[PDB]
Amino acid sequence: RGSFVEMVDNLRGKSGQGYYVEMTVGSPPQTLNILVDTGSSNFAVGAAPHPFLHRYYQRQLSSTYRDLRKGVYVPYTQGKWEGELGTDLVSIPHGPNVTVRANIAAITESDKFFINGSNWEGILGLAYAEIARPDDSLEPFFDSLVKQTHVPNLFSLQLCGAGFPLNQSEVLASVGGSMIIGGIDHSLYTGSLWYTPIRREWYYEVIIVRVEINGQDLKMDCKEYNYDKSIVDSGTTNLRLPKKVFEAAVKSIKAASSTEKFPDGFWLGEQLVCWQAGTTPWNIFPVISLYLMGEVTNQSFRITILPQQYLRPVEDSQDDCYKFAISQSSTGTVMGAVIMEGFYVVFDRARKRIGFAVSACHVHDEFRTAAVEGPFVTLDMEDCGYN
Ligand SMILES: CCCN(CCC)C(=O)c1cc(C)cc(C(=O)N[C@@H](Cc2cc(F)cc(F)c2)[C@H](O)[C@H]2CN(C(=O)c3ccccc3)CCN2)c1
Repeated sequence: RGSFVEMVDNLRGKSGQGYYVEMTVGSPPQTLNILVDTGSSNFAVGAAPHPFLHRYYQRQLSSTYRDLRKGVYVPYTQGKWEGELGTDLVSIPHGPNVTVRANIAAITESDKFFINGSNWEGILGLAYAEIARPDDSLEPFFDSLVKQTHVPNLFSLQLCGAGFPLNQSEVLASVGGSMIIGGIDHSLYTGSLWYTPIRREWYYEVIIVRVEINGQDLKMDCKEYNYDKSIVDSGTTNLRLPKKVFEAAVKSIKAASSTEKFPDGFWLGEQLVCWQAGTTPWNIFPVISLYLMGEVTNQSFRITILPQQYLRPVEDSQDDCYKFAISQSSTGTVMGAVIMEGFYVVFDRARKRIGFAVSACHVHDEFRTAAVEGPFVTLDMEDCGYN
């Protein structure tokens, strides 16, 4: 049974532009769409005009606004923003029926942060205080929510990829998934939930113990898979892999899909590939299994993703087109939005663990489905973690 009906279907968006939830800030409430980001820890909103924003937070209109008299600078891999710290009353209309006083970074300047047509005006960093900017004394939103209310210290995400392109009007009208705050809604998944420990509380860090491409072991020292860390990040589109793992994975994926030759630009994640309407050769592309450390000593489980997850639908014509949504990383493994689209992901902060189950909305075909299976006997899994 599904017990959180008020929060089911509260997300919109897509992997390439991010998934967002509606929130309100201030008194009277100012409605804004907010990017759900498990890869950062600041709550920040556009607070000044920007060409890609059609609304922004107006602090002078909020009776409950409190100025913290301090600036904040947040650089990300490519995008960045700077703003002014303050606090205000915050609510989530399709969330728990509570109002909390939270820190808000009012974005005054930004560069390649806001995305044209994404429909979001701010970001909700759901990770831990350790990585909050300027420092860990800036309480993240979720920490404030749990401290001020009876909301349990857990949230879960079901990101729903459509499996095809959504134009501007379609993406605004479509249900992009669910963020269940304080619980697990059992209607959002099939099979069982398997848990992996959160290695450390900064990013949502996990440990990958084995990798397979169509059942074939990538056969790398497991430390390579987590070099320098492995994280679950809804604020990044792609599955990102450490340089050496990416080189081994692409070589194996190419070998598995060898009946069709794709250009270098495709494997670099830059160029789209197209097939006549309905003819995408899903069967030629391999499944990818990531084995994760289990909660029981010497036990692991695996999550299996299809090309329907790692090939991101893009519009070109009546052709079905995609980009390869696996990228090289110099900052460790990133289980991005395309991977999370295959699963219902439980961020169980209370029990320092992350759960995975097959998503009720994952894209698949009549021959193969995503999977979450276990247990497997795995030795010396602690050695897989990088120091
Ligand atoms: C999601 C839509 C598509 N899209 C963005 C538009 C192309 C991408 O796929 C995309 C591609 C790449 C390459 C990177 C990122 C990215 O930086 N995402 C952040 C959120 C975000 C979402 C946005 F929409 C726009 C942003 F500017 C920022 C996460 O919080 C990171 C930030 N981190 C670091 O920078 C870091 C700090 C220290 C060390 C290493 C890394 C920590 C991990 N978590 C996103």
